[PDB]
Amino acid sequence: DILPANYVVKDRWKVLKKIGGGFGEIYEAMDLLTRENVALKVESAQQPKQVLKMEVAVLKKLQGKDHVCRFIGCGRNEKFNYVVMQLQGRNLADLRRSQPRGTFTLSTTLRLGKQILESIEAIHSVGFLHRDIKPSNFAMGRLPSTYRKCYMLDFGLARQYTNTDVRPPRNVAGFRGTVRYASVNAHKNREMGRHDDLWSLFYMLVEFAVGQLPWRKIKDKEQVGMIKEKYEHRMLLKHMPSEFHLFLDHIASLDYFTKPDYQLIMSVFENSMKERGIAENEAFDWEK
Ligand SMILES: CC(C)(O)C#Cc1ccc2[nH]c3c(c2c1)-c1nc(N)ncc1CCC3
Ligand code: NA
Ligand code: NA
Ligand code: NA
Repeated sequence: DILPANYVVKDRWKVLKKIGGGFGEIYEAMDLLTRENVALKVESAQQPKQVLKMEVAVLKKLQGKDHVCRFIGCGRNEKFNYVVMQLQGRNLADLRRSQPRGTFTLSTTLRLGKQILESIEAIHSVGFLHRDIKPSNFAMGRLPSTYRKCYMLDFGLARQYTNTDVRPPRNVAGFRGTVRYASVNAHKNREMGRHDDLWSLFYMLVEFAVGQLPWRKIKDKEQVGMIKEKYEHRMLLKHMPSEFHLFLDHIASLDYFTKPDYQLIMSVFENSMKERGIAENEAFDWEK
Protein backbone atom coordinates (compact mmCIF):
# COMPACT_ATOMS: atom_id res chain seq x y z
CA ASP A 1 0.00 0.00 0.00
CA ILE A 2 3.05 2.24 -0.48
CA LEU A 3 1.37 4.25 -3.24
CA PRO A 4 3.62 6.37 -5.49
CA ALA A 5 3.14 10.00 -6.35
CA ASN A 6 0.50 10.43 -9.07
CA TYR A 7 -1.20 7.13 -8.18
CA VAL A 8 -4.96 7.44 -8.70
CA VAL A 9 -7.61 5.72 -6.56
CA LYS A 10 -10.95 4.88 -8.23
CA ASP A 11 -10.25 7.36 -11.04
CA ARG A 12 -10.75 10.19 -8.58
CA TRP A 13 -8.14 10.57 -5.83
CA LYS A 14 -4.58 11.26 -7.00
CA VAL A 15 -2.07 10.51 -4.24
CA LEU A 16 0.29 13.45 -3.65
CA LYS A 17 2.35 12.25 -0.68
CA LYS A 18 2.28 10.03 2.38
CA ILE A 19 1.48 12.13 5.46
CA GLY A 20 1.05 9.37 8.07
CA GLY A 21 1.64 5.69 8.57
CA GLY A 22 2.02 2.73 10.87
CA PHE A 23 -2.56 -0.03 11.28
CA GLY A 24 -2.35 1.50 7.82
CA GLU A 25 -1.16 4.61 6.02
CA ILE A 26 -2.45 8.14 5.39
CA TYR A 27 -1.98 10.12 2.18
CA GLU A 28 -2.69 13.65 1.06
CA ALA A 29 -4.41 13.30 -2.32
CA MET A 30 -6.07 15.56 -4.83
CA ASP A 31 -9.76 15.03 -5.44
CA LEU A 32 -9.83 15.19 -9.26
CA LEU A 33 -13.58 15.86 -9.13
CA THR A 34 -14.02 18.52 -6.43
CA ARG A 35 -10.39 19.80 -6.84
CA GLU A 36 -9.67 20.09 -3.09
CA ASN A 37 -7.01 18.02 -1.42
CA VAL A 38 -8.22 15.22 0.87
CA ALA A 39 -6.90 12.73 3.40
CA LEU A 40 -6.78 9.15 2.03
CA LYS A 41 -6.37 6.48 4.73
CA VAL A 42 -5.56 2.94 3.66
CA GLU A 43 -5.51 -0.46 5.30
CA SER A 44 -3.71 -3.42 3.75
CA ALA A 45 -6.13 -6.01 2.40
CA GLN A 46 -3.94 -8.67 4.05
CA GLN A 47 -3.47 -7.24 7.35
CA PRO A 48 -5.01 -9.50 9.99
CA LYS A 49 -6.89 -7.18 12.39
CA GLN A 50 -9.09 -5.09 10.10
CA VAL A 51 -10.58 -2.05 11.83
CA LEU A 52 -10.94 0.46 8.96
CA LYS A 53 -14.49 -0.81 8.47
CA MET A 54 -15.51 0.21 11.98
CA GLU A 55 -13.65 3.52 11.62
CA VAL A 56 -15.81 4.29 8.58
CA ALA A 57 -18.96 3.29 10.49
CA VAL A 58 -18.13 5.65 13.38
CA LEU A 59 -17.16 8.43 10.98
CA LYS A 60 -20.43 7.97 9.10
CA LYS A 61 -22.32 7.93 12.41
CA LEU A 62 -20.72 11.24 13.38
CA GLN A 63 -21.46 13.07 10.12
CA GLY A 64 -23.12 16.37 10.96
CA LYS A 65 -21.32 16.78 14.29
CA ASP A 66 -18.84 19.56 14.90
CA HIS A 67 -15.16 18.61 15.13
CA VAL A 68 -15.65 15.66 12.75
CA CYS A 69 -14.08 15.34 9.28
CA ARG A 70 -16.38 15.16 6.30
CA PHE A 71 -16.79 11.64 4.97
CA ILE A 72 -15.92 11.72 1.25
CA GLY A 73 -15.81 8.07 0.19
CA CYS A 74 -14.65 4.56 0.90
CA GLY A 75 -13.93 1.37 -0.98
CA ARG A 76 -12.89 -2.23 -0.49
CA ASN A 77 -10.73 -3.79 -3.20
CA GLU A 78 -8.32 -6.66 -3.71
CA LYS A 79 -5.20 -4.75 -2.56
CA PHE A 80 -6.40 -2.40 0.18
CA ASN A 81 -9.32 -0.86 2.01
CA TYR A 82 -9.63 2.91 2.12
CA VAL A 83 -11.61 5.89 3.40
CA VAL A 84 -11.44 9.42 1.98
CA MET A 85 -12.12 12.24 4.41
CA GLN A 86 -11.69 15.97 4.81
CA LEU A 87 -8.04 16.96 5.19
CA GLN A 88 -7.15 18.80 8.41
CA GLY A 89 -4.10 20.79 9.50
CA ARG A 90 -1.69 20.98 12.42
CA ASN A 91 -2.20 18.61 15.34
CA LEU A 92 -2.24 19.79 18.95
CA ALA A 93 0.85 17.86 20.06
CA ASP A 94 2.93 19.47 17.33
CA LEU A 95 1.39 22.85 18.12
CA ARG A 96 2.17 22.48 21.82
CA ARG A 97 5.77 21.47 21.18
CA SER A 98 6.25 24.40 18.84
CA GLN A 99 5.43 26.75 21.71
CA PRO A 100 8.55 28.33 23.27
CA ARG A 101 8.24 26.50 26.63
CA GLY A 102 6.19 23.59 25.35
CA THR A 103 3.06 25.00 27.03
CA PHE A 104 -0.12 26.71 25.88
CA THR A 105 -1.56 29.72 27.61
CA LEU A 106 -4.55 29.07 29.80
CA SER A 107 -6.68 30.88 27.18
CA THR A 108 -5.70 28.38 24.47
CA THR A 109 -5.82 25.41 26.85
CA LEU A 110 -9.33 26.19 28.11
CA ARG A 111 -10.72 26.90 24.65
CA LEU A 112 -9.17 23.72 23.23
CA GLY A 113 -10.59 21.78 26.20
CA LYS A 114 -14.10 23.01 25.39
CA GLN A 115 -13.76 21.72 21.81
CA ILE A 116 -12.19 18.40 22.75
CA LEU A 117 -14.94 17.87 25.34
CA GLU A 118 -17.51 18.51 22.60
CA SER A 119 -15.78 15.95 20.39
CA ILE A 120 -15.73 13.32 23.12
CA GLU A 121 -19.40 13.84 23.97
CA ALA A 122 -20.17 13.52 20.25
CA ILE A 123 -18.57 10.09 19.76
CA HIS A 124 -20.10 8.90 23.04
CA SER A 125 -23.51 10.11 21.83
CA VAL A 126 -23.28 7.72 18.85
CA GLY A 127 -22.46 4.75 21.07
CA PHE A 128 -18.66 4.58 20.86
CA LEU A 129 -15.65 5.15 23.08
CA HIS A 130 -12.60 6.66 21.40
CA ARG A 131 -10.11 5.01 23.82
CA ASP A 132 -7.07 6.86 22.41
CA ILE A 133 -7.74 10.51 23.28
CA LYS A 134 -4.40 12.35 22.96
CA PRO A 135 -3.20 15.60 21.48
CA SER A 136 -1.82 14.20 18.24
CA ASN A 137 -5.38 12.89 17.53
CA PHE A 138 -6.77 16.45 17.37
CA ALA A 139 -5.98 18.66 14.39
CA MET A 140 -6.85 22.29 13.75
CA GLY A 141 -8.82 23.18 10.63
CA ARG A 142 -7.26 24.66 7.50
CA LEU A 143 -10.08 26.69 5.94
CA PRO A 144 -11.44 30.17 6.71
CA SER A 145 -14.48 28.46 8.19
CA THR A 146 -12.53 25.91 10.28
CA TYR A 147 -9.12 27.29 11.25
CA ARG A 148 -10.24 27.99 14.82
CA LYS A 149 -11.86 24.55 15.19
CA CYS A 150 -10.10 21.33 16.07
CA TYR A 151 -11.03 17.93 14.67
CA MET A 152 -11.02 14.49 16.29
CA LEU A 153 -9.03 11.84 14.40
CA ASP A 154 -8.27 8.10 14.48
CA PHE A 155 -11.22 5.89 15.49
CA GLY A 156 -8.96 2.80 15.09
CA LEU A 157 -9.13 1.92 18.79
CA ALA A 158 -12.82 2.78 19.18
CA ARG A 159 -15.25 0.34 20.80
CA GLN A 160 -19.03 0.36 20.82
CA TYR A 161 -20.22 0.55 24.44
CA THR A 162 -23.93 0.18 23.69
CA ASN A 163 -25.78 -3.00 22.78
CA THR A 164 -28.81 -1.32 21.16
CA ASP A 165 -27.99 0.63 25.64
CA VAL A 166 -24.96 0.32 28.01
CA ARG A 167 -23.22 -2.92 27.05
CA PRO A 168 -22.21 -5.45 29.73
CA PRO A 169 -18.56 -4.84 30.63
CA ARG A 170 -15.91 -7.53 30.53
CA ASN A 171 -14.57 -8.53 33.94
CA VAL A 172 -11.02 -7.71 32.77
CA ALA A 173 -10.22 -6.05 29.42
CA GLY A 174 -6.90 -5.54 27.66
CA PHE A 175 -5.41 -2.06 27.30
CA ARG A 176 -4.03 -1.04 23.90
CA GLY A 177 -4.11 2.80 23.78
CA THR A 178 -1.43 5.36 24.56
CA VAL A 179 0.22 4.94 27.95
CA ARG A 180 0.83 8.62 28.74
CA TYR A 181 -2.85 9.65 28.65
CA ALA A 182 -4.48 6.41 29.84
CA SER A 183 -6.64 6.38 32.97
CA VAL A 184 -5.80 4.25 35.99
CA ASN A 185 -8.82 2.09 35.08
CA ALA A 186 -7.35 1.39 31.64
CA HIS A 187 -4.05 0.49 33.34
CA LYS A 188 -5.89 -1.86 35.79
CA ASN A 189 -7.58 -3.69 32.87
CA ARG A 190 -10.93 -2.57 33.66
CA GLU A 191 -13.42 -2.33 30.82
CA MET A 192 -13.11 1.23 29.64
CA GLY A 193 -15.99 3.66 29.98
CA ARG A 194 -16.88 7.13 28.83
CA HIS A 195 -15.12 8.41 31.92
CA ASP A 196 -11.78 7.02 30.71
CA ASP A 197 -11.88 9.18 27.57
CA LEU A 198 -12.44 12.14 29.90
CA TRP A 199 -9.44 11.11 32.02
CA SER A 200 -7.32 11.35 28.87
CA LEU A 201 -8.70 14.86 28.30
CA PHE A 202 -7.87 15.81 31.90
CA TYR A 203 -4.28 14.61 31.46
CA MET A 204 -4.02 16.37 28.08
CA LEU A 205 -5.11 19.70 29.51
CA VAL A 206 -2.73 19.47 32.46
CA GLU A 207 0.09 18.78 30.00
CA PHE A 208 -1.02 21.72 27.82
CA ALA A 209 -0.90 24.15 30.74
CA VAL A 210 1.97 22.72 32.89
CA GLY A 211 3.96 21.29 29.96
CA GLN A 212 4.63 17.81 31.28
CA LEU A 213 3.06 14.91 33.20
CA PRO A 214 4.83 13.17 36.11
CA TRP A 215 5.13 9.78 34.33
CA ARG A 216 6.21 11.18 30.93
CA LYS A 217 9.78 9.78 31.28
CA ILE A 218 8.67 6.28 32.36
CA LYS A 219 7.90 4.13 29.31
CA ASP A 220 7.13 0.91 31.23
CA LYS A 221 3.33 0.65 31.02
CA GLU A 222 3.05 -1.28 34.28
CA GLN A 223 5.24 1.22 36.14
CA VAL A 224 3.20 4.11 34.76
CA GLY A 225 0.01 2.45 36.01
CA MET A 226 1.40 2.11 39.53
CA ILE A 227 2.61 5.72 39.47
CA LYS A 228 -0.86 6.95 38.47
CA GLU A 229 -2.53 4.75 41.08
CA LYS A 230 -0.36 6.27 43.82
CA TYR A 231 -0.18 9.83 42.48
CA GLU A 232 -1.98 12.65 44.28
CA HIS A 233 -3.78 14.07 41.27
CA ARG A 234 -4.60 17.28 43.16
CA MET A 235 -0.87 18.01 42.88
CA LEU A 236 -1.46 18.29 39.12
CA LEU A 237 -3.75 21.25 39.76
CA LYS A 238 -1.40 23.40 41.88
CA HIS A 239 -0.96 25.84 38.97
CA MET A 240 -4.33 25.15 37.25
CA PRO A 241 -7.63 27.00 37.76
CA SER A 242 -9.27 25.78 40.95
CA GLU A 243 -12.44 24.76 39.07
CA PHE A 244 -10.44 21.84 37.70
CA HIS A 245 -10.83 20.21 41.12
CA LEU A 246 -14.49 19.77 40.02
CA PHE A 247 -13.50 17.94 36.82
CA LEU A 248 -11.02 15.70 38.66
CA ASP A 249 -13.48 14.76 41.43
CA HIS A 250 -16.22 14.11 38.92
CA ILE A 251 -14.31 11.74 36.66
CA ALA A 252 -12.73 10.04 39.69
CA SER A 253 -16.27 9.38 40.94
CA LEU A 254 -17.50 7.70 37.74
CA ASP A 255 -17.66 4.02 36.86
CA TYR A 256 -18.14 2.21 33.54
CA PHE A 257 -21.89 2.41 33.82
CA THR A 258 -22.58 6.07 34.67
CA LYS A 259 -23.06 8.73 32.00
CA PRO A 260 -20.57 11.55 32.59
CA ASP A 261 -21.82 14.99 33.50
CA TYR A 262 -20.31 16.59 30.41
CA GLN A 263 -22.07 19.85 31.20
CA LEU A 264 -20.32 20.01 34.58
CA ILE A 265 -16.96 19.67 32.86
CA MET A 266 -17.94 22.24 30.21
CA SER A 267 -18.87 24.68 33.00
CA VAL A 268 -15.43 24.11 34.58
CA PHE A 269 -13.94 25.43 31.36
CA GLU A 270 -16.50 28.18 30.93
CA ASN A 271 -16.24 29.39 34.53
CA SER A 272 -12.42 29.27 34.36
CA MET A 273 -12.53 31.58 31.36
CA LYS A 274 -14.92 34.06 33.01
CA GLU A 275 -12.81 34.32 36.18
CA ARG A 276 -9.85 35.31 34.02
CA GLY A 277 -11.54 37.56 31.46
CA ILE A 278 -10.81 35.06 28.68
CA ALA A 279 -12.90 35.68 25.55
CA GLU A 280 -13.88 33.08 22.96
CA ASN A 281 -12.53 35.20 20.06
CA GLU A 282 -8.99 35.60 21.42
CA ALA A 283 -6.11 34.59 19.19
CA PHE A 284 -4.84 31.08 19.75
CA ASP A 285 -1.16 30.90 20.75
CA TRP A 286 0.02 29.86 17.27
CA GLU A 287 -1.75 32.82 15.65
CA LYS A 288 0.63 35.71 15.08
C1 LIG B 1 -11.04 7.45 9.61
C2 LIG B 1 -10.64 7.96 10.99
C3 LIG B 1 -11.58 9.07 11.44
O1 LIG B 1 -10.76 6.87 11.92
C4 LIG B 1 -9.25 8.43 10.98
C5 LIG B 1 -8.13 8.82 11.03
C6 LIG B 1 -6.77 9.28 11.03
C7 LIG B 1 -5.82 8.45 11.63
C8 LIG B 1 -4.49 8.78 11.64
C9 LIG B 1 -4.13 10.00 11.08
N1 LIG B 1 -2.89 10.56 10.97
C10 LIG B 1 -2.96 11.75 10.31
C11 LIG B 1 -4.28 12.01 9.99
C12 LIG B 1 -5.05 10.86 10.45
C13 LIG B 1 -6.41 10.51 10.46
C14 LIG B 1 -4.92 13.14 9.31
N2 LIG B 1 -6.23 13.00 8.99
C15 LIG B 1 -6.87 14.03 8.37
N3 LIG B 1 -8.17 13.90 8.07
N4 LIG B 1 -6.28 15.20 8.05
C16 LIG B 1 -5.00 15.34 8.38
C17 LIG B 1 -4.28 14.35 9.01
C18 LIG B 1 -2.84 14.63 9.37
C19 LIG B 1 -1.81 13.58 8.99
C20 LIG B 1 -1.72 12.55 10.10
NA1 NA C 1 -7.62 24.22 -9.92
NA1 NA D 1 -2.22 24.09 8.24
NA1 NA E 1 -10.37 22.23 7.81
